[PDB]
Amino acid sequence: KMTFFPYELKLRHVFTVATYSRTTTPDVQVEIEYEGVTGYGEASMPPYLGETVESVMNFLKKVNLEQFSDPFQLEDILSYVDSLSPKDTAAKAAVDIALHDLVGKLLGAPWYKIWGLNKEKTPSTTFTIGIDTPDVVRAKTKECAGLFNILKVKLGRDNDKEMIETIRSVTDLPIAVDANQGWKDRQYALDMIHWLKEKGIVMIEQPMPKEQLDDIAWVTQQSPLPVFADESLQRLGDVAALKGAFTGINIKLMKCTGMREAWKMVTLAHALGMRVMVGCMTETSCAISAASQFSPAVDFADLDGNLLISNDRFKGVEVVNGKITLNDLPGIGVMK
Amino acid sequence: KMTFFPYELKLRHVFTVATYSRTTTPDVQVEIEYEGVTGYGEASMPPYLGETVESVMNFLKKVNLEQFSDPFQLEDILSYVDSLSPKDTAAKAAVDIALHDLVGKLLGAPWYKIWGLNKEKTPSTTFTIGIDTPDVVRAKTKECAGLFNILKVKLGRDNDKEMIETIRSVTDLPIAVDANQGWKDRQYALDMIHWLKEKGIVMIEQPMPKEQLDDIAWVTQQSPLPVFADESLQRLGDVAALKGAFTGINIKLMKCTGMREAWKMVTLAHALGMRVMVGCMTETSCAISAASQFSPAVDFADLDGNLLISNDRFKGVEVVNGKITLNDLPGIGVMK
Ligand SMILES: [Mg+2]
Ligand SMILES: [Mg+2]
Repeated sequence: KMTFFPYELKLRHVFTVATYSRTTTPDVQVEIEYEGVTGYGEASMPPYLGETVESVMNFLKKVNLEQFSDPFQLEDILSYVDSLSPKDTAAKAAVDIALHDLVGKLLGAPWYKIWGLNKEKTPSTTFTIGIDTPDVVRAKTKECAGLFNILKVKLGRDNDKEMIETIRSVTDLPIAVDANQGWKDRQYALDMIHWLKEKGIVMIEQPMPKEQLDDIAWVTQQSPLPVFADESLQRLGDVAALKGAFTGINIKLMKCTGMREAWKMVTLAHALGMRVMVGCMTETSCAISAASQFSPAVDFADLDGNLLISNDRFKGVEVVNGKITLNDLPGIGVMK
Repeated sequence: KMTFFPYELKLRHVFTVATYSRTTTPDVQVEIEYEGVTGYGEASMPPYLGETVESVMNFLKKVNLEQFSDPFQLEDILSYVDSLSPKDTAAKAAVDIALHDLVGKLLGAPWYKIWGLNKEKTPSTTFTIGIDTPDVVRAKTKECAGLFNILKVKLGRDNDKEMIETIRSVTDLPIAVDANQGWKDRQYALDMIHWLKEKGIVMIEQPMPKEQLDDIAWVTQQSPLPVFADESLQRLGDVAALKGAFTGINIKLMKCTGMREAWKMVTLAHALGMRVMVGCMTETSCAISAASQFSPAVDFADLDGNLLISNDRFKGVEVVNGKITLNDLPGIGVMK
């Protein structure tokens, strides 16, 4: 039995993505009950990604899980779920996450264990230093520069260099940058990458628009830093085409339809010699913990979504010594 | 605690591969015990594949699993096992199979369930009609045709057409052919595929030598039947290079190091738009059942290895209505 309801996330501070800022995030919480056991799922919908409370609720209303007598047949169930519409990946991810939580609970094990991973190999998660006045930047950098091992900075703006210089003036932590399709000029992108490398940046994400794949490959082939694809891909079927253009791929549950496809993407990327990183949207600990289950296999992780909201409903993965830390709870590892 | 010992397989009848006939098959049985639970593994060594009792025993003697306190860390354990030598894939597969059996038993579930597959989607397994005099061929065909839904014929000989005609004169069952790199001329191979198609053959396996991948792609691109690669690949790292040249790939545990890599190969092939089939060597029900755990994901299956030996040590997957049939036993699904 699947039930679901809207649960708007309240952000602690203004959150900015490219040219979009917000203080809330539409979200739908999902639950799947089977023989007294309940699996928790979630759909998070950053406005610019094209899904809404209406689209997600409408999609979930099309899903009939009652006709399935065995929660363990995830291949069949999720194939059916995917067939209900061409996209709606966040809505589909919510069903996938709840099903994995349910199945893990039925098996009495966390997915990192079912997948055969070593939880001690979880990565450090980045935490973002937001754009603001040089004084506010140095302040916030200092405030969190003590809990994390790596910092994230979103570039592609107008004061990128000043921002990096400001941050680097009060901390020596490595920095991961996400240009989010911000650099349209190929030479600028490469020149900036070399400058960032000199400033201690250790990874760059989506330097240019996804439409300029040839330019991206040109940059990556000469880049001293690993270049990860984000906006350039969404699902499993988008991975292969990026080989040779990117060093690795970024996987997000809300973009790929959940844990099952996410794990297939990790397998595919690796089998193809590409690296993998995992990201997130502003989410409750439900989706964050779910994604964390395969973090022992990634090179980089931006899994701080729940720290950005003031109304988390679950206690799941925690950040210890700046490291994503999985508990021993079965399923996706959360307690309501 | 891992223990192992030689267990030569006794074949029910002379078994031939190309021009090589034999009546026995070197094999090593493996057992991994953990807190009172035992996982069963197996390595099968057809002589022409490069491994021997000596090589397998010597490899296994190098494996130290006692240093690992958690059998669930398959990623780490099998990475370590693979690092011990360049090849020895059958010896490595034995460790992998025993570990999966153990983990499945500890979880209380069979791997087809852990992987999220529907056991009702298991395929029909082929059974081979051996090359012999027309009288023997007709007799042997009539004797087994009633138990199987599809028959296998090993072509690439000097009497291929007569063989197919002889068999087709007593049965209307679909036939899967394995040319075993027997056809050196792409034109001859293509014409043969067209001829076989009219004769009710539904699939072609390794039509030409692996050294002639260019000619193979030429034939496959204009073939009316799916063409599967066998000798053209061994492990996960060999799959991608076959895209566009083959319709699908054939996976065998003794060639790919076991279940974990096999499952990754299924993911990779499918993600790349390729089909998958699974095969086997003459083996006990241990290795046959292990491979059967992912059979619900394959298009074709040649999983009759245990039926060819007279000294099977386990009761596992069975053939019912010509279909591979998985039981509900945990791990790889066998009873000693
Ligand atoms: Mg990004
Ligand atoms: Mg073959």
